[PDB]
Amino acid sequence: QLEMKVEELLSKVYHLENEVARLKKLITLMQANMATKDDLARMATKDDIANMATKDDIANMATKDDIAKLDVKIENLNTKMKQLEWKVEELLSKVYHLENEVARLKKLVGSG
Amino acid sequence: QLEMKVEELLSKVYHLENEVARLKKLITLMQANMATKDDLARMATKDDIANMATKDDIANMATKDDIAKLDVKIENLNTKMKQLEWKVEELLSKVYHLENEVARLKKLVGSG
Amino acid sequence: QLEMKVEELLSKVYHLENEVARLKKLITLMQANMATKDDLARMATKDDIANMATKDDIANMATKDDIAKLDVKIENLNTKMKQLEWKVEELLSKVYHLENEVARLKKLVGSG
Repeated sequence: QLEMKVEELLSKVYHLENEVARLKKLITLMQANMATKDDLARMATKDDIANMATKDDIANMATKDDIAKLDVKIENLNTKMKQLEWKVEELLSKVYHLENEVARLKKLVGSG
Repeated sequence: QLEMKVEELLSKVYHLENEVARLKKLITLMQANMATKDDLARMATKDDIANMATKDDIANMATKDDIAKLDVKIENLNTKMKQLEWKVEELLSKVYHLENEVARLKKLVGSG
Repeated sequence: QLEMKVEELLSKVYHLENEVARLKKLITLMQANMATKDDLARMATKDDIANMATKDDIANMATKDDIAKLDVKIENLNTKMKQLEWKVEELLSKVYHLENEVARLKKLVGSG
């Protein structure tokens, strides 16, 4: 009777020893595979990327090279404009002298 | 006496059985709720976003459509410039012929 | 004999009590340090940043201020162009009247 209880206890303690050993095995496997709070500290949050620009946001982005190409076109038009200005100035001068010459001729010819 | 110790052991083993059972329950709950190393492998790090562009970085971005609109303005100025060039050429020609006509008249009139 | 087994069981149960206590300590430390599924839900994934624009992507970005500066250059060329147009118009008029005056003089002078 007492002896039965002791036998029962021997069996139950051996089974507990094994249950404890298996829990240790499991906890070990868990620790090797667990992400930690430190791990989380190295990670980007959703909030960290809430103001992220995407490749689609910039798909139509102009570049500094686009600006430089336009600036070249503008400088070349400025040079052409100056060249025309100079020719107009030469002509303005020639027209003024022609007007003077014609005035003199009209004085000299009168009614003919 | 022996019997007391056996009773003590019976109680202590039943309590251990329950403690072990509760630990199993807890470990189960932990495994269902644990983030894993594989989970971490799918996540973005802080380092991964260190060179991220933001929506504020691009708030003043020019576009390809801004460049196209300027280019249209530049092409239209080029056409206007050519039109003026052509009219200046016509005038240069007319001034040259007037100069010739006036020269001939001055020869024919002399001092009047 | 029975007494030996009981002594053995007493020792083994005390050691189990301590093993269980140490497992509880460990599990506690694990729970305090574990990242959770909720934690993972707050984190950015690699997939979330797959379309991220970088600071290098925008290193050559033109700005709205670059566009405004070109537009000023273009407006100023437009004004210069108009000014030249007006002077050409004045000259066209003067050339037309000179042509008329010279025609009249040629009629009046004839062969001289």
